Amino acid sequence: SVHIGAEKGQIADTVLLPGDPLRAKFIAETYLENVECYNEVRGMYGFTGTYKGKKISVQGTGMGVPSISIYVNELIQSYDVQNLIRVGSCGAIRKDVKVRDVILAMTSSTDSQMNRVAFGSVDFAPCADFELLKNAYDAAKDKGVPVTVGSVFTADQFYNDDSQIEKLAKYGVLGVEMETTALYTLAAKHGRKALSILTVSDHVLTGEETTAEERQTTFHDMIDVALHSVS
Amino acid sequence: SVHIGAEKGQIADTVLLPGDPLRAKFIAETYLENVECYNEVRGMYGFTGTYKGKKISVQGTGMGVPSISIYVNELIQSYDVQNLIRVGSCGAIRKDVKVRDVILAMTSSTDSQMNRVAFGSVDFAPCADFELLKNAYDAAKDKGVPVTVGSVFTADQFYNDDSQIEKLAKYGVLGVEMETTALYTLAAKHGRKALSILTVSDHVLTGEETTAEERQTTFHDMIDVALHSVS
Amino acid sequence: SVHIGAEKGQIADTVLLPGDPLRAKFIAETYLENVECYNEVRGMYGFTGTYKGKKISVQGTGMGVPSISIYVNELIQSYDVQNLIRVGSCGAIRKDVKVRDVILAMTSSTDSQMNRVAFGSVDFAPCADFELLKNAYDAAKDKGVPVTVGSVFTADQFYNDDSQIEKLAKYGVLGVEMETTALYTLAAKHGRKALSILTVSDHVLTGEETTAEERQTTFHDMIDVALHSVS
Amino acid sequence: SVHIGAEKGQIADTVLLPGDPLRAKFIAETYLENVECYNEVRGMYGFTGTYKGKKISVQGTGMGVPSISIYVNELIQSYDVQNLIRVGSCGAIRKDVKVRDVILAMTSSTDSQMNRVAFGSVDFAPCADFELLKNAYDAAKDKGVPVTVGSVFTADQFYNDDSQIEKLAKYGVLGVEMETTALYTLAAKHGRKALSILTVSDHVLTGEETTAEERQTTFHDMIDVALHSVS
Amino acid sequence: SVHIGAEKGQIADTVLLPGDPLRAKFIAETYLENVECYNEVRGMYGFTGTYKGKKISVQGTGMGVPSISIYVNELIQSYDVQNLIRVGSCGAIRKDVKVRDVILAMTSSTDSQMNRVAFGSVDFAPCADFELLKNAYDAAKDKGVPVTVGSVFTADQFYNDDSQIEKLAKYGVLGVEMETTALYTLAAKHGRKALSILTVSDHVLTGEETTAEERQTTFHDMIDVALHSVS
Amino acid sequence: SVHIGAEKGQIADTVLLPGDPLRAKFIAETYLENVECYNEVRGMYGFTGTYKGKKISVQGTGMGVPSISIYVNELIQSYDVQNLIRVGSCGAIRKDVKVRDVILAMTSSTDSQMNRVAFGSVDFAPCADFELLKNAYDAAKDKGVPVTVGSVFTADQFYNDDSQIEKLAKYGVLGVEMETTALYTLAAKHGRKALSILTVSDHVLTGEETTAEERQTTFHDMIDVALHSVS
Ligand SMILES: Nc1nc2c(ncn2COCCO)c(=O)[nH]1
Ligand SMILES: Nc1nc2c(ncn2COCCO)c(=O)[nH]1
Ligand SMILES: Nc1nc2c(ncn2COCCO)c(=O)[nH]1
Ligand SMILES: Nc1nc2c(ncn2COCCO)c(=O)[nH]1
Ligand SMILES: Nc1nc2c(ncn2COCCO)c(=O)[nH]1
Ligand SMILES: Nc1nc2c(ncn2COCCO)c(=O)[nH]1
Repeated sequence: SVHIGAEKGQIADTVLLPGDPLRAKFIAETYLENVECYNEVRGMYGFTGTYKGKKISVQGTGMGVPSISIYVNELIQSYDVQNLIRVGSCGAIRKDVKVRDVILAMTSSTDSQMNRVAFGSVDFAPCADFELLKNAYDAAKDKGVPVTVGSVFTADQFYNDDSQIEKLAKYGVLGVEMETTALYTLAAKHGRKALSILTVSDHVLTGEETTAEERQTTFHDMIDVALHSVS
Repeated sequence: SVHIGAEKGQIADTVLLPGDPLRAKFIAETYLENVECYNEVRGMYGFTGTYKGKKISVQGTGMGVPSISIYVNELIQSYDVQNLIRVGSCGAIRKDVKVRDVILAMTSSTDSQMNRVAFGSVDFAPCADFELLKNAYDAAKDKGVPVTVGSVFTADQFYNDDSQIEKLAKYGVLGVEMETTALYTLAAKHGRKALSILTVSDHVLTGEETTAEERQTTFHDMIDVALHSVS
Repeated sequence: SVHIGAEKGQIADTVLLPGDPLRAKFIAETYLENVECYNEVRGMYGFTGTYKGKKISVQGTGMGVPSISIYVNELIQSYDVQNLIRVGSCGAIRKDVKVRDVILAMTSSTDSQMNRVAFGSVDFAPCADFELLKNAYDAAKDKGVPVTVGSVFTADQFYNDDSQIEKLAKYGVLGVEMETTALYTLAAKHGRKALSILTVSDHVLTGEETTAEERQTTFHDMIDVALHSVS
Repeated sequence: SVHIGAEKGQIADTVLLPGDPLRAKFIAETYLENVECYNEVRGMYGFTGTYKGKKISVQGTGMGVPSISIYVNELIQSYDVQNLIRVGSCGAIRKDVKVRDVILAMTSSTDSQMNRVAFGSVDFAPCADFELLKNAYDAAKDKGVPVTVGSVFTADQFYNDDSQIEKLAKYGVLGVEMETTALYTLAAKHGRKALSILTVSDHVLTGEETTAEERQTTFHDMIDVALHSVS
Repeated sequence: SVHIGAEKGQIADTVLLPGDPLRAKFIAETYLENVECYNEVRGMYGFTGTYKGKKISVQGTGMGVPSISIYVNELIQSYDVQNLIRVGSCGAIRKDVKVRDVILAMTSSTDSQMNRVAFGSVDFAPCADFELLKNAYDAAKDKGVPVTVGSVFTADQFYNDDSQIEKLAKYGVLGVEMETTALYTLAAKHGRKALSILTVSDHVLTGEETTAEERQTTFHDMIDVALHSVS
Repeated sequence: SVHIGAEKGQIADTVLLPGDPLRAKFIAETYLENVECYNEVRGMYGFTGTYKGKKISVQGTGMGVPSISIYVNELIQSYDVQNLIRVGSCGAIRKDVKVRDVILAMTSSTDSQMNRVAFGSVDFAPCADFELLKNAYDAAKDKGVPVTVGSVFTADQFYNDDSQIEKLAKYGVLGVEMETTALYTLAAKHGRKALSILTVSDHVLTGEETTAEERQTTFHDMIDVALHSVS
């Protein structure tokens, strides 16, 4: 594949997809055994190791629809990946979305043109694979991890002068990140299973930051949910 | 309210929403006790009765985004309805969607302009209330009712010369109906809970019809799931 | 046809199209002789009778582009209907549109995506059949029924938070209803003749309601114009 | 006004609007008495004279929405013009539109973005002033001039590689020209009256040309209808 | 060609394109030797003469995308024209654009739908031919003519109630005219070379007019740059 | 700044912007003296060093409009960067674009919605800063580096099932990459100067790859042009 330097069999059936390739490294080293780095192209690291004797890969995606779309397309088309799970963060856009909440996205809205390019007059609603989502939901509930299931907004512009998050929040949308629409659309288009699990890095409308301790905790809950869900 | 002749308190917290007002009548009379018709305006019947001692209303919506939007807006704004559950049918657009399957829609795509009118450049993905959906899912599973969770397409044109259902099917979409986008968007916009449960009336791409017996069976499973889910 | 339970020959060449199927019943029983109900599917009644020895049908359409599109497509495709005449009401959006005025729509604007779905970058202007319109206009003038000829707006959302009726009014548009664009487009696409005759139920911008007596009078003028026009 | 060198009072209440300023000159000199040229700016001639003792102006518009929009805006805003009548030609796009037919446009479709710029998600249907149209229609009928009333298509591209005229024809549209949408929209926006009367210069789909004699005849019928209509 | 009455060979390889056909006449008579008028159709004059022994044509385009598109398409397709140079004016929309500045447009934004008609979801950025632009730039610099290189906005509406020039100015856009997008797109589509050289007729946001002397001077600089660039 | 860990003064006035942060490292180490890495966040390295005694930074952008938009916004807003120069590659889409050619983009087309989000009905044409472009052009010419000046296409989807590059090529567009629209728009919006210099990595329509030696050579020419241009 053009952007991933792996050899056949080096990538697992199940790939976790953080945005930050240094977080991919952190996840692999902290959570998995017998880790190998199968990719260094562009410094977008990918790794494979085991969790409870089961192979799992962790691949950085970069930020934004166009970057994740590259990695997801290649993982699917060249490495026959079956389960793709984004583990990232988002900016919460409602007060009722708590800093400790782990978010499982059922769907995502977007201002990316990717789906209008394919469908024109149709609004395509991307959809999480329900089996992955329900497993993740059960795993959170079992351990008492606070979890909220709803939708997010996949944004093209981190700094958007024409942001509609205020209106999106009133329509129930939970938070804003930069990947989910692409992940969910591309996995579905190829008959694979996808889910995004997100932590809250801040409230964008109040500007209130989540603390370092808060972030470390929710991140560990996200990774546990991601792995527990698939064991 | 302009289109519903009910008096305050006559409509329950929970409303079932068939498209066909003769099916609303059928549901109420067959499933509920102590039934009263609270609405005859336009012959779009609505009824209220009890199921296991709990009040439940059943309101016809008519067909298409514009018609359901009228009834959903009025139910919410004038009657403080909390849970809105569409019980309808759809045309299946994938072979893997079986005629006996009961569909719980996580989200819906659309060619209605309703959300571009509000959001312009944003593709708004509507979202089922997860609590209703999970309850409905558990109730199906408990009894062994075959159930599939995914997305549908809300169409403006039953006869569409420019239909994209072929492409929609390849993106994983399950079937086509005429209401869900509006229900899910309008409920979310007002902080209420919504879910669409759908049976399969045919396969639109093969033209193959589901039999009368098949339809009667799935319809009863849909109504059981709808009611069991909320008891 | 899927939504109309009639047998061949049961529907006349000329069909009147009220939105409310209880008004279809009222029109048939009050104005026609030798009436039969040819349709009860979904309670969307249709009837056929005679006026001055000439067969005339009256078919409810429901509300909104998607609902009328179903009935108009079936009437045309399955019953070879030649003349389709909407008899309905609208909310006036200009002070110069008087509560007693009967409106003959030359064309309609819309926020429905139905025509962008077919044409994309083209704004399709629907067009009344001039022969029907001129006949209706002559019949009004002959009897002194106040009549105004201009355009309307076909709306998808009865409750629209992003309504542009203020701007539409400044561009000369007379009033807002939920059907005309679909009727005019679908009739033209199949070489049939269509016209919408509308009464005024209120002024939407002043909130001022037309009285019951006012409504009964204009409704009778509309039906006379509709029938006189075609005798 | 920026593009018209006339002094107040030099332009009549009623202006005829050919596209070609040499045709404006021809119309004035051939049909009117006591003619003066009130405009030579850009060689887009305008003239004023009398017909049966009544003042009438004739102003070239140039070709395309942007050019006519300039002249129509200035005529209205700076010269208080009340009646604006386009007298031009179009390419017929249906076989049933005969080379001798004089076309009165009730409305026009377009691929110009002018109305999406103002309305976004709304398809604005422009509308002829019915009083002018009916007068023109009566004047044609009185003398036996063959006349057809329907819609046209206002095109931005005379040479359009993505032309949809084939589909437009199937929807009943009569022919294609380059002005009407702008005329009808701008007149309505300012409470003035507008009408387009068009001859047929060819059939665009068959490439068949109308002869010089044919064109001279229909042009004279158009001008008679235009003037008779307003006497 | 439909709109140009010239015979083969009558039009030069290089055509200057003023909007105003009276300015085409002025340019030819003032700057060229051995001038002949090859076109009088619609009074949109075109002329051919020599400058320093080299053939050069000057053709009026009219105003707006649709009008220039006609002339540019015909010049290219029927007369094998290789270099097309717009010499016109624009309304400056930034204070830093000085009344004496001659503008060479690298590209243009637009509210014309011409390119969305061809490309839909793509924003097509038109592009000047760099060789013409650089030659024009060198010729200005050589003589000390003040020159600014950047983009313009091609507008459909001279009187635009929804004008975005304020925002366009903040994005660096220099001024507004009515032709460039069409010229640059159509020349590129056919492998020919195009450039727009523009003077400043006013500042649209301050309403400040450039004087007659100012306009005569910049116009002469524009024509010198246009001709010097191609000798 | 959120994504860049530098301290004030650590980033130069002039920043080179490769997509690949490992190429940023390579450029800095190979071309500059007294290099320091000022950023390791997300492994998106940035470095500052000197070239001929003048400070120059080199910052990885990642791939796609959303990723570069983050880095460009932060460089401008938080580090007062004045000159931003993308040094990257593109897939050539015309045969006349030679593998050795260094491309200077005057403008870029896109299927990103970023500008429709800001402008709606306007097609915004981004524009290179001419001074940077001309300097780069002169520096190439001086040394005999083959150089082509024209436009590119900024794509959201590296794997695009609905790619229009065939049509884009016929309109003169040179090649496809994933950054330029964002760079040019965001720099202009903030009064800074931007340019994209691109090498050719392949011909996308012929699938023909450029060799390793070819790529190493053109890359060195690009970097020389980038640096020579600004000394
Ligand atoms: N677009 C956007 N994404 C955010 C914000 N806060 C956190 N994220 C999610 O990180 C980007 C995912 O790579 C924000 O304000 N805007
Ligand atoms: N649009 C559409 N809806 C369908 C079809 N089959 C079943 N439904 C769902 O019924 C309409 C919901 O009121 C079909 O072919 N098209
Ligand atoms: N959309 C809309 N339609 C109206 C209004 N008032 C009357 N009508 C017309 O009735 C709907 C046609 O079925 C209004 O305020 N909005
Ligand atoms: N766009 C277009 N207009 C035409 C055609 N034939 C005649 N007209 C009308 O003339 C243009 C009005 O100024 C054609 O083929 N296309
Ligand atoms: N659209 C527009 N064009 C202008 C303005 N001022 C000068 N021009 C350029 O003249 C039109 C080109 O034929 C203005 O305010 N608006
Ligand atoms: N979108 C796209 N970009 C390309 C291609 N080839 C090279 N590039 C440019 O690299 C992406 C810039 O980060 C291609 O086929 N498609």
